[PDB]
Amino acid sequence: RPRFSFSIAAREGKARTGTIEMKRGVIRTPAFMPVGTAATVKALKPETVRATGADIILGNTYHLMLRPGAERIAKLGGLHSFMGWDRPILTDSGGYQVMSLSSLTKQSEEGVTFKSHLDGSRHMLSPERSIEIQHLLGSDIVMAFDECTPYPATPSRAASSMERSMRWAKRSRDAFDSRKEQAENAALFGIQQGSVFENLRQQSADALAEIGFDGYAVGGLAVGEGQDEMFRVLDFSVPMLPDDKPHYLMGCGKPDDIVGAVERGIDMFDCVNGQAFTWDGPINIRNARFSEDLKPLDSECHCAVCQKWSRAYIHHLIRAGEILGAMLMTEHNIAFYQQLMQKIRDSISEGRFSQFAQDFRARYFA
Amino acid sequence: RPRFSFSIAAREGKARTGTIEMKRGVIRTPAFMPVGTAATVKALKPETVRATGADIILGNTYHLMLRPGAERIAKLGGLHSFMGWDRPILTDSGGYQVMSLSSLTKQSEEGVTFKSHLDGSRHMLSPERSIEIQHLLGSDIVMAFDECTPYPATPSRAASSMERSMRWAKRSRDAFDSRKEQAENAALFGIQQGSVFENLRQQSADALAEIGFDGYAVGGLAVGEGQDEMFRVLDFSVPMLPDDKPHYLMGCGKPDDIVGAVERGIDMFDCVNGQAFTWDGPINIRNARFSEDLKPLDSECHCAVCQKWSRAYIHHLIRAGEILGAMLMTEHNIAFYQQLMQKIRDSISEGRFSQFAQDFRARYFA
Ligand SMILES: [Zn+2]
Ligand SMILES: [Zn+2]
Repeated sequence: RPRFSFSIAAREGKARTGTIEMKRGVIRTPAFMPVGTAATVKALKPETVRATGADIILGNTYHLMLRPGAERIAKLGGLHSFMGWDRPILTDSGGYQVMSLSSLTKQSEEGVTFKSHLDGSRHMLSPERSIEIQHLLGSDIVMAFDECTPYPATPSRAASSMERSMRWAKRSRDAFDSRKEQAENAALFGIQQGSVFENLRQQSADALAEIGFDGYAVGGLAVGEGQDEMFRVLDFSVPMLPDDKPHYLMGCGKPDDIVGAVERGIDMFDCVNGQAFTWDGPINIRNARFSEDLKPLDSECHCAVCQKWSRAYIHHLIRAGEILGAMLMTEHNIAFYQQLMQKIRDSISEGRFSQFAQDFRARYFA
Repeated sequence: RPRFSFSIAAREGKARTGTIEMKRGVIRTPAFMPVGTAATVKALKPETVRATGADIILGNTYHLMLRPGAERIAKLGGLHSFMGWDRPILTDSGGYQVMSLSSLTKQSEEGVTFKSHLDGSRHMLSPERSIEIQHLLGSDIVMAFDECTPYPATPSRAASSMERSMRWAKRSRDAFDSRKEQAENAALFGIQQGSVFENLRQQSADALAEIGFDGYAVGGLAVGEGQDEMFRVLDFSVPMLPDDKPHYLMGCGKPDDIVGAVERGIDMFDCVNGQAFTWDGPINIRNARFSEDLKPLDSECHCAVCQKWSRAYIHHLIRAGEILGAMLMTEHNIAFYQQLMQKIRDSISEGRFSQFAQDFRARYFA
């Protein structure tokens, strides 16, 4: 396999389906990436993550650099070996979690210094150091380091952070390229910023395309703006990105967010305890109504959890705070997301995705 | 298969190896039973419990009667169906945990009333109600309901509790026998009491043998007396029990407790977070010395955890409080216990168990 090859096999409207080929495996798109925080997808062995249908997982750099440490992971053979996942891993830059989880943060044009939320130890991230950490982890898809824009943001502040992010995108590009082993074996994605402002989104897309990346993320969304606004911004933002590269929407999308985002040209998603997804909408398994319900979590789901255990049992486990409850809920939910992606891929391939989206929504929100 | 058939295939000294055949499966002896508390063996799917080599698990009645409730479990099809374990289950009587976990406990000749430690709700257990609850769960091996003797106990109080326990053993026997479905499909074990006193142990063994049970537990040990005293009591107590029925030592035994107990004629064991068992003794995986240790938990262990992950990774997970850490530690530890039992069974079958016990101890305590 090549370092990186994105191929589009079929299209419907703005939606696309295809594959990303990388050295460690093929990723089917549109893709959902389960999130591994501190070198683990919560409550699941990697084999179970794979069994749900995942082709790639996300690793959170911020958590990894704190524990067990990036240099330590490299000494131990890299993240894949450490956690036992041998397929592609996309690593985030660490920037967002520094902003949201760390303390005593000090921002500058060079980067950010901060104190750990775990031990109060002092740490640093810059475009160069973020790219280096992602190299030390052995990441397959590296994210450029940027400066996030809070929602809501004034036009001036959104412009300032977008402009800094684009300067940092060039620094990320250059750091990645100067490291031969990384440049030859991994891919680098840039992140579009600009808040909800069309002109800033356009400037950001232009800057990123001029630098050139293997893929393009839409950053700065899923941060409190709501689905209507997110969809409105995606409507104008995604067409600004190069068509022939993957488009990655960063941040937890509910099933309905994913469907609408695919309708708007997004190819990749991520999303990190009593809520269970079903085709008739989410249920909270803690609800007393499930205490004697012998049906599986979802009536159609092909996951191992739905083949073997009842709502009543999972209700009991979750109410009791049992570890197996978290294990079963997480496996089902990730499996549900993967089945959603498969239905999306198949419907685009068959030119009936618009109908699928309508049918999905009618039932999910009935 | 029969309701119950214990066959002894080989012997060495007081040690025995053989099988218990029951309707739901064959149990190889000496046997280790992983413990399921509130209808789950902590952090493990039943398939994983089976994969470690377990033939039978223990279910804790006290926890089950509180949550989700015995009648509820029966309505839902029984414990096996509820939790997804289709092989034999031995249920305890609930008595010990009432004494150790419940509040506002009131004891009498009829039984015990108590308040839940979870919700403060009022509950009752008697020989009759305990046997009924075990029936509602669908238990394969039912334990007689007894009155535990604290350690240390005066000769008078040990005698009183032993005598009451024997009266309750007869009541348990009669309750079990009067329920046709239970009598025909399950087995009933009696529990020897008498604290550390040889004469009381003898009276208890005689009373139990006169009533007649399918198996005999040594109760009242592993409660603070220490291994030397436990072994001393087993030395005289086990020979008092009928030779041709299984002998069950109740309560957590470390690997060395199990080896010594088998040397003294015990056939069955149970035992319910950073401690990992190895053939060179236990290690605490939290210790900083393991942070960069790429070796598996144990160098010989054939478990899936030791095939796939390092001490360094498990150290990280446990220090981070990650659920996967508990999952991996528990699978390895139960698998270690099962490998211990297999080595015990094979060595008795080959007439080299005494040598095995010596070799095991020399290395485990080196
Ligand atoms: Zn499912
Ligand atoms: Zn192991």
